Amino acid sequence: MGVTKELKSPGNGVDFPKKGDFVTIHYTGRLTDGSKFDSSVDRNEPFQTQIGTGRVIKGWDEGVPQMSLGEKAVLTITPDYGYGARGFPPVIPGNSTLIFEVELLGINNKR
Ligand SMILES: C=CC[C@@H]1/C=C(\C)C[C@H](C)C[C@H](OC)[C@H]2O[C@@](O)(C(=O)C(=O)N3CCCC[C@H]3C(=O)O[C@H](/C(C)=C/[C@@H]3CC[C@@H](O)[C@H](OC)C3)[C@H](C)[C@@H](O)C/C1=N/NC(C)=O)[C@H](C)C[C@@H]2OC
Repeated sequence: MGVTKELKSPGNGVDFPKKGDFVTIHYTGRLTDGSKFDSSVDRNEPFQTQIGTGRVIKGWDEGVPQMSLGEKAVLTITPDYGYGARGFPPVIPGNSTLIFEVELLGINNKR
């Protein structure tokens, strides 16, 4: 529904994030017009977040637990599961579909 996932490279197929876990992710975020609005890869800084607890947009909270540890995937996120009608000024317009390349590098202490 609000997020769908295309697998690019498989993870270990065994370890999946659960609600409340902390995950480490490398990502690149783009608009559908091609604009890159952010990239942890470009700043060489893996991004850590608790998953499933609303600290990140819903598309991440729902999509990331579907990935196995080590997986590279692309999340396509509808506005309802992203920043909605307001967007995120100044970088994400209202009603933006978001495209995230995501690599699941760690779950809690597992790498
Ligand atoms: C003072 C606070 C700053 C504080 C910033 C940091 C700790 C730095 C951290 C690395 C954020 C990134 O800095 C390079 C940027 O990430 C993006 O570039 C990105 O790629 C992007 O979309 N994301 C980053 C990677 C994961 C997916 C997604 C995300 O969910 O991000 C969290 C966020 C903005 C949550 C909103 C929470 C509000 C609520 O209304 C909304 O519901 C709809 C959701 C974000 C991790 C938040 O938890 C922490 C912060 N937030 N600023 C807030 C809350 O205003 C977005 C577009 C903008 C972010 O810089 C402003």
